[PDB]
Amino acid sequence: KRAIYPGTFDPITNGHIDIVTRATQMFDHVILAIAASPSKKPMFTLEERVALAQQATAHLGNVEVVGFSDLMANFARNQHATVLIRGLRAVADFEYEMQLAHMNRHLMPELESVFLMPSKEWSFISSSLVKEVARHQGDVTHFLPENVHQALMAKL
Amino acid sequence: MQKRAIYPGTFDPITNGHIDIVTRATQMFDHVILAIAASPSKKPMFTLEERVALAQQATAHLGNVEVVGFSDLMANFARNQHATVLIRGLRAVADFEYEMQLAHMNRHLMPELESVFLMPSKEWSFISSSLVKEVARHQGDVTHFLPENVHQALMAKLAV
Amino acid sequence: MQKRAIYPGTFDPITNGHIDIVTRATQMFDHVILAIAASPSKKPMFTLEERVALAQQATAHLGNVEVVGFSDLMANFARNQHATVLIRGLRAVADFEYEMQLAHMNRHLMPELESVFLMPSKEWSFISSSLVKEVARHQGDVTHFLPENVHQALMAKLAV
Amino acid sequence: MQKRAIYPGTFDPITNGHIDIVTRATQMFDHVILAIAASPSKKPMFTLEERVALAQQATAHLGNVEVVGFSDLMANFARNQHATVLIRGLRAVADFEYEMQLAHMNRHLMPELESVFLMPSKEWSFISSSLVKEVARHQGDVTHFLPENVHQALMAKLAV
Amino acid sequence: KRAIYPGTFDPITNGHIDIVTRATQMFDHVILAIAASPSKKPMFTLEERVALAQQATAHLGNVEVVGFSDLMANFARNQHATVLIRGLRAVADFEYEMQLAHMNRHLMPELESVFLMPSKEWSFISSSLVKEVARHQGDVTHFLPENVHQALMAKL
Amino acid sequence: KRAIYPGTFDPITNGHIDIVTRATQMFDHVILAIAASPSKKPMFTLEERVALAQQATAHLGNVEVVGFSDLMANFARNQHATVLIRGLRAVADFEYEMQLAHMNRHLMPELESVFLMPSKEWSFISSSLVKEVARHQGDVTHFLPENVHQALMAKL
Ligand SMILES: Oc1cccc2nc(CCc3cccc(Cl)c3)[nH]c12
Ligand SMILES: Oc1cccc2nc(CCc3cccc(Cl)c3)[nH]c12
Ligand SMILES: Oc1cccc2nc(CCc3cccc(Cl)c3)[nH]c12
Ligand SMILES: Oc1cccc2nc(CCc3cccc(Cl)c3)[nH]c12
Ligand SMILES: Oc1cccc2nc(CCc3cccc(Cl)c3)[nH]c12
Ligand SMILES: Oc1cccc2nc(CCc3cccc(Cl)c3)[nH]c12
Repeated sequence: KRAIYPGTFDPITNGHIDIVTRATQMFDHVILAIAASPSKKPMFTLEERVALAQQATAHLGNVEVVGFSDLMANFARNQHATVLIRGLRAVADFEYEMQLAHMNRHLMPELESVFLMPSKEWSFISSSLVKEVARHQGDVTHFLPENVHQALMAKL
Repeated sequence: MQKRAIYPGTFDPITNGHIDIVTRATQMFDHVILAIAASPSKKPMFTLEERVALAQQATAHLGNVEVVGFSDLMANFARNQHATVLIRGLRAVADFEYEMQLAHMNRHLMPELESVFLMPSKEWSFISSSLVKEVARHQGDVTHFLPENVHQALMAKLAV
Repeated sequence: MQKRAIYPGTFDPITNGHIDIVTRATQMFDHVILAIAASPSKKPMFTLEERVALAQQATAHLGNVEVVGFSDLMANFARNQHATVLIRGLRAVADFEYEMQLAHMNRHLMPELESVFLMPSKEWSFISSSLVKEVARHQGDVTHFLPENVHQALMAKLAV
Repeated sequence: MQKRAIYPGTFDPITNGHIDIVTRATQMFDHVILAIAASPSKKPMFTLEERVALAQQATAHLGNVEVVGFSDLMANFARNQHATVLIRGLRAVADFEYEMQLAHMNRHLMPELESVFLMPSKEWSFISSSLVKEVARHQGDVTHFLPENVHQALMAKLAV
Repeated sequence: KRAIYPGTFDPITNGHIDIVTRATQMFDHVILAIAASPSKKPMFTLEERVALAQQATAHLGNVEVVGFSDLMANFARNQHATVLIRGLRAVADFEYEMQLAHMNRHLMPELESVFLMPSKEWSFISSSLVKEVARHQGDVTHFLPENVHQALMAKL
Repeated sequence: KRAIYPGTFDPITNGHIDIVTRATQMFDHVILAIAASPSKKPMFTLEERVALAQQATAHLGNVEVVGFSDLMANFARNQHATVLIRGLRAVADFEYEMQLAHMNRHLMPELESVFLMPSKEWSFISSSLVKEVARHQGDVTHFLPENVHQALMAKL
């Protein structure tokens, strides 16, 4: 049983770690799949985001980190994945998540989207919020893996 | 991984929306328990025995589905059944805040039980057992939303 | 086009918010039926006869409004009345998901009936018959939210 | 400014979420009245006398908190108590539209009373007295969500 | 009775077709009004969007397609329209729709905003989502009129 | 008792005036704090936004208008503020407001976020909406203080 957890992960946060950890407790193999996402003009290059996520998930034996620029549904088919994991924080996210999941189902009917709920601890954070605080030199050590925090400090 | 999943609800009665969710759950988990609550607080249209028999008949074609009634706190039942996955259907019209409250409470009660949210087909994304019953009680056509055995049982229930 | 529109609800009692919606509906459709549900499930404060008389008096100045009671599934009543438009008021505080469920169910029941959502004035965007009744029962001033005849009827109802 | 604030609710029973909100309110307002509604419509698990005593004991460490029962429209009670601030707790799972309806209605009733929304700790952002009671009635562990005196009272209530 | 259905329509989708068709069953004349929308940096020029919508709605006799750069309320007044149609997909859209409708009411009190609900089939699609899938070469034939699909393929 | 009311205020609207007025009826001193917000690419410079807000709030004796480029939580600590005011218009705003308030609480636990509800009159307006209408020469006199309206007319 192979699951894909796709996203921009710009950068990967403790919220993302929480979701991928939950996914590994449920599925045999989890592919953490980092989308290139040029339209979002990411802070970190795809190569940097992949390296950060690889380092942050090395303790989890059944996580494979990969980058992709393809249509997500095509990438999931090409990874032999039948489960698509997404984290569900709030209502505003849920509605866009429904659109994406219905589109993905149209593109690959056998790829089942599943939503996981993060810990209360990470229910109010996002990569965007963490970057905004860090741009103003605010302490974000609590929200990121150590290697990501260092990389964000170094980047800024 | 030999995962056991539970899909709890009142299933009063079981709809095509519930069939769609339980079908999707069987494609990703080895064993799925469709767990029917006594749900005395709501005062159900169908008795637990009727709800169980309707659900067994409607899911008989799915080999890895077990239909079972329960009267305890769902988390207590999931624990006793050795389930590690809790299936929740998320319709386009679901109370998202309530689902969050429920999942956090279930996680407090049984941390080893993971809540997983599945999405039904667009076809069943706007219905509920509640709306189906209300429409049928008021002489509306609900055949499209139900398994054939459920349609027959509901017609018989409303006739008396 | 000689469009017939229906504006259903419990109108228990009719408020300035309902008057605002029905007024807007008369400006765009030739004939508007303000359709009052028996709504026995909720157990209304005012009887159907009281609700109808209050609504007739409050809408008498609108020439193309017909106030009518109904006990069937609203879609069944809209079909029998040859209505092709179903008016729903959408307040800033409406249950959007419920409105979607209702409109899709109404479309399944009668495809030729189009649900149209109208927006009330900002003035009435945060009230409901439910909140108005609760406030009045608890000795609060609701005069501002009601037609004068409704204010008089509600005071008389609460006095006994 | 010698501000008097009111924090109304049914507190059936008072939870750690309510304690968190009332604590935050005492840090910004000089006097906080924790106002317990008779709330007969809901039919509460605990009587008003039980709810008041539980809340007094759970807030005794907060010097500027006064626990008081009330049976009038909350706005009528706030007016008589010379309160100019109305505390509302806003959980991650609150009915935002309902809070808006309530605040606008309270502003219509008493314009000099300002509704202020406080946010509880992430720890209590997904609970309610309703969910806590439901879980406890169904043999679930709710100790974590309640003050110790409330936990003892709830166990005694459910035992009989 | 004249109704205006305004939007960016970048490009027009089957969801938009569904709404305009419903609008023609209710009102005598429907103006499908395409806003220039430079702030949104559209994929298609106004002239292209107008031509695509004209071709896509030619089967509906009481639809007139027009482009505009004016304040929408002024354009509706200038078209003698008294009805403003908008499609209502989800909660997140509904709130911004309320702001726009209350502003339009302030600008032109007699222009009544009316919301129509799309078919379940088109309830999870948007021009943005279709463009995102098409940018990654994903199949969008199901969501667009034939002429629009060809034009989107040709544009990309 | 010192409260801070932070925001981009690009430009300050009658909705913002309504909130700051409510805040002064509750707290002894209110700092209306204008964030530089370069990421939002504001129409008005920080100096212009500060001057507009100063003029618009001069009638309120206990309002101090200040600009800032710092982390908001650091600025609140540096202003000796213990209350953070935000206006709550709708559901979509509420969710992002929760994230910001939980982050601010992590950065400064003693700074209490409080939400105030605007008048029905201003419940559907925003700086963005007012600028959009004004860009198309629509009448926005009703939504802005006189000095702001003149400045917006002059800017456009
Ligand atoms: O399969 C898909 C269906 C619908 C839209 C989609 N957009 C893509 C492009 C890749 C991408 C971009 C941003 C973020 C991610 Cl996780 C992936 N694939 C999609
Ligand atoms: O595990 C739980 C956690 C929180 C609340 C819940 N209430 C129950 C009681 C049983 C019940 C009632 C209605 C429907 C079902 Cl599926 C089950 N279990 C829950
Ligand atoms: O056409 C309908 C479709 C779906 C559900 C609905 N329930 C009814 C029953 C009648 C009713 C009850 C309360 C209020 C009114 Cl306005 C009407 N009609 C509906
Ligand atoms: O001032 C008010 C305005 C609007 C509605 C309200 N309903 C009441 C009645 C009393 C009550 C009932 C339940 C819970 C409480 Cl805290 C108070 N007061 C309200
Ligand atoms: O009448 C109006 C009221 C409020 C805002 C408005 N913005 C405009 C500009 C034209 C425009 C831009 C984008 C999309 C459309 Cl459909 C129209 N008119 C407006
Ligand atoms: O304390 C904070 C916590 C979380 C995010 C934050 N972003 C900032 C930067 C300043 C800023 C930018 C835009 C708008 C405002 Cl009101 C303030 N401070 C923050």
